[PDB]
Amino acid sequence: SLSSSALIGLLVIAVAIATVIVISLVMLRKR
Repeated sequence: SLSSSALIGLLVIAVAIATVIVISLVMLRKR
């Protein structure tokens, strides 16, 4: 019942987007 180690590749993306949030504001400065 949903037991694939591949889930690691999906989790890394979640956090990969978080770091983009803090940078999102920096974009408004160069926009």
